[PDB]
This record gives sequence, structure tokens and C-alpha cells, in this order.
Amino acid sequence: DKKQALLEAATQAIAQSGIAASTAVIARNAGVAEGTLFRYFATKDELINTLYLHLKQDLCQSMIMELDRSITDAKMMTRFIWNSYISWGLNHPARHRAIRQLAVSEKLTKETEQRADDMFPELRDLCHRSVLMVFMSDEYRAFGDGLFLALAETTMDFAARDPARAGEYIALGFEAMWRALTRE
Amino acid sequence: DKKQALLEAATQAIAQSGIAASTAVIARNAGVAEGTLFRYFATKDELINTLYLHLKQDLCQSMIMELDRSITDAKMMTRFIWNSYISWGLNHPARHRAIRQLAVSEKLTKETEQRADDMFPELRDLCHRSVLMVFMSDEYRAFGDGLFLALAETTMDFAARDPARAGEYIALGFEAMWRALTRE
Ligand SMILES: C[C@H](CCC(=O)O)[C@H]1CC[C@H]2[C@@H]3[C@H](O)C[C@@H]4C[C@H](O)CC[C@]4(C)[C@H]3CC[C@]12C
Ligand SMILES: C[C@H](CCC(=O)O)[C@H]1CC[C@H]2[C@@H]3[C@H](O)C[C@@H]4C[C@H](O)CC[C@]4(C)[C@H]3CC[C@]12C
Repeated sequence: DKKQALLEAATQAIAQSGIAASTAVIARNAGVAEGTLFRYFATKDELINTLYLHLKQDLCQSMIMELDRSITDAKMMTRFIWNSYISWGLNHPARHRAIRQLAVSEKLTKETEQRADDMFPELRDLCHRSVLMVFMSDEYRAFGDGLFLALAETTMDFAARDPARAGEYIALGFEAMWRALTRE
Repeated sequence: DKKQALLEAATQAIAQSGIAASTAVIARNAGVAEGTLFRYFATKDELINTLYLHLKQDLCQSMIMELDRSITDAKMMTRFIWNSYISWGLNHPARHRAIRQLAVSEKLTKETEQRADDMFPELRDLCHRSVLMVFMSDEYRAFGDGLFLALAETTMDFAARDPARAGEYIALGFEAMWRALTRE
């Protein structure tokens, strides 16, 4: 209960304010004592990592349910994964806004990145993963994650504002993302 | 004086708040009466269009000064234009933030788009323009402008936060933009 309420309140606050959002704000919006928040997350760094994992789990659970694992072709599988990301963020704009800030925050621990993958094996190799961002040195993976998230946010913005052409924006954004972030 | 002060104050407000920013806020921050602001811009729509042109002039004046017109190769010329855009936005983050919101606002008049080009012929054909976004139907030009601006903002974000690798981010972002938004 209170853990879920705190994570939901942290999601809204960071979506609105960035990793800077105050624990006090988060605690009151969750209707708990700030000391109670520290019982769940002793530090802002811990809240960042725990919240990132929470949102990442939610997102990937969404992707798992839309995925058809017959599909082996990487581009097609990647299109489906994109479309599920755009859907997720249109359904949950604060989750997207929060995860975008978390993803590029530089407070994510190697432990946490590790923890993400271990929690959804299905994504590792029911796609055969990647071609996406393989060309980049390790140091620039964060930047490529930022580029992906930038493209996706724009695609969301336009689809939300002009729903009659949502599929068109999604398809154009996909093609942009894929050309940006792959090599043949 | 007062026109320039109002345009500067509108730039900060929209960068912070979006096309929604209030004229009252803009007028006080410019230290003029709100009725005085209406003498310069009778409507928020007019302020949007006049401000967009103001920022667009500033940006393109920057580009004109960095441009070497010996360069005929479109990709190289486009790289230079990108690098000058990234520089401009790092030098003037509110100008970038404001122009990004204006560019996609749907309040820009055909008259204004017309007015932009007429004001800088040098950009029309000392580059031979485009290859950029030529593939898109007219209805999606705004979306492609949004994609460009999304890529550029990210490239700025990373260059500002990690100046030691600024050129690297700029070059990677360029290549992403160019692959997204051209076809051979
Ligand atoms: C699951 C697929 C990999 C499969 C493929 O390339 O086909 C990942 C490839 C790019 C990732 C996304 C990309 O790295 C940007 C974000 C990074 C953030 O840490 C997680 C959410 C992200 C939005 C993330 C979610 C997982 C995908 C969408
Ligand atoms: C001047 C060059 C065209 C030349 C070329 O393709 O080599 C334009 C191609 C893309 C444009 C940019 C792109 O359309 C996105 C923004 C749109 C906004 O209305 C003006 C600023 C913009 C940031 C704009 C400024 C002019 C360039 C940078």
C-alpha cells in the first residue's frame, strides 16, 4: 500500500520537477510522514533507483503482453516494441516523463541496470535483442537512450495532439528512430 | 528599447511556461504596463508570431556568420548548420526552449513562415537547401521540425552536462539527425 502510494507520488513529482523533487512533497502527496518515506527509501539516490526499476518493470510488463514471439525479424520486433512504448507513454504520461529523467540521471547504479535485465529474461532472447545502438561505445549508451526517449516523446506529443493521424506519427517516428540508432 | 525588452521577457516566459505564459507576467518582467504590451502585440497569437520571427532572425544571423559558402556538399553544409544550432542553443538556452515551443505551436501563420525566408535569402541558395525532410508530405513538416528540435535538445543537454565530450555528442547527434531526416 504505502510503498505503491509513495512510488506513485514520486512518479508524479519527478515528471513535474525532475530528480530534484523533494521527499517532503512526495511524502505528503502519498499521505505519509517524511520519516516514513525514509523507511522505504533512505536516500534520494535510493528512491531514484527503486523508482526507475518500478517504472521499468511496468513498461516491460506492457511490452511482454503486446509481443508476438513468432516474430524473429529484428526490425519488425523493434517496431512492435516502439509501438508499445508509445502506447505506454500516452496511457501514462507521467510514467514516461519520470522514466525519461531517471534514465539519463547519472544516479542509476550498475547494480540497478543489472537488476532490470534479470527481472525480464523474456526481452533478452525472445527478440534476439538489439541491432539497436550496438554501434555506440559504452560511454554513449546513455546518450543513445536519450535520443530514443527524445524521439518517442515527440511522437507521443504529436499523436496526443492529433489523434486522427496517430498511427502516421508513430510510423514516421519509428523510421526516424530506427535509422538514427541502427546500422546494417 | 521596450520592444526588445518585451521580446526578451516573452522569451524567458515561454521557455519556462510554454505558449500559455501570461502577458501580465511578460509585461511586468519587461517593466511596462500590460496595456503597453498590447500596443506592441495586441494578441497572444501576434506575440507568438512576432517572437518566433525575432528568434528565428537571431538564430539565422548566427548561422550566416559561421557559414563558409565555398562548401557545396549538402551533408557538410548541413553539419555546419547543425553545429551552429547546437552552439546557439547552448549560448542561449531560453531562446532555444522558446523557439522549440513556438515552432510546433500551430499558431504560426502562413504569412509568418513566408516572412522567415524573405528575411534571409542567404540560406535559400548558398546551400542549395534541403535534402532535409524532403521525403515528408507537407502535413508532417511540423513533426519533422519537432524531431529535429528533439534531437538537438538532447545533444545540447549532454554537451552542457559533459563538456569534455561536447564534440562527440554533437557529431553523434548530427549523424542521428541526418539519418532520421534524409533519404539518398
Ligand atoms: C526492449 C528493447 C530491445 C529490443 C530491440 O532492439 O528490438 C529496448 C531497446 C531500447 C530500449 C529503451 C531505450 O534504451 C530507452 C529507455 C532507457 C530506459 O533506461 C528504459 C526505458 C527505455 C525506453 C528502454 C526500454 C527497452 C528498449 C525499448
Ligand atoms: C537552414 C537549414 C536548411 C539547410 C540544409 O538542409 O542544409 C534548416 C533545415 C532545418 C531547419 C530547422 C528545423 O526546421 C527545425 C526548427 C524549425 C523552426 O521553425 C526554426 C528553427 C529550426 C531549428 C530550423 C532552422 C533552419 C534549419 C536548420
